Amino acid sequence: MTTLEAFAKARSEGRAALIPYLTAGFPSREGFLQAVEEVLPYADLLEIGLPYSDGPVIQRASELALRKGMSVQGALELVREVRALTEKPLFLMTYLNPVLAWGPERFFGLFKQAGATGVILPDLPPDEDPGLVRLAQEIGLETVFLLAPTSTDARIATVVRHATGFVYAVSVEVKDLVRRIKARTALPVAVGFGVSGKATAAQAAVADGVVVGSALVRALEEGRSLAPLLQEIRQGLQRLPLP
Repeated sequence: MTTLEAFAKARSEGRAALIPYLTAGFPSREGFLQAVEEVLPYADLLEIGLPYSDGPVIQRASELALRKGMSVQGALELVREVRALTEKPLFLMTYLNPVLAWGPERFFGLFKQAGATGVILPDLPPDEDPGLVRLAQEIGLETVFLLAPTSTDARIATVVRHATGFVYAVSVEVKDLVRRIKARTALPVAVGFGVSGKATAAQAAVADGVVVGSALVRALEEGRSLAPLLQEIRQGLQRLPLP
């Protein structure tokens, strides 16, 4: 199930893909693995975050995961164990600092080896280091880059020529942003707008995919079942002159 196939399946079913995002090792290593099991039935693709020292909800999750010993090596084994559970696309979200510490070629090589389909690099404007981007892609990883509501048409054009797998629009109104990105690329467009239930999901349903991250941190923090929450979101992702 390639990334493209995952998005296509959701579209053929008349819904935006649901992309759970879980921070590796949060609330604990075992807690993370159990969360993975609970969200898989709702996942078209899965995002796994690599905890890093430097919104507040995700920062909280990364903080605790780190306090409990999560590391790059710990995340690599977790990616392997998640890959053993599913054939679905798995994307590792990581800031650049840890990648530079391990060495890009080694870092990307290890995660590709571990079973990752690609990486999401939030703090790397692809146009600023195409060499690094090509390195990850040559290794076999899809590379997702970010766009924000402030992105000009030129910056959308610039980012979509480096992104593979999908492009991610984050608002740390959805229809307008999705329209402007889709006008410049056929790549699937995923959005992150703090979706937490049916109503908010319905507003984001226009996107090819919707990431659910902060809402899961809260559910995990409060010790609540994840299925009810994801079910409400799934139901909202199902699709129905101005001056």
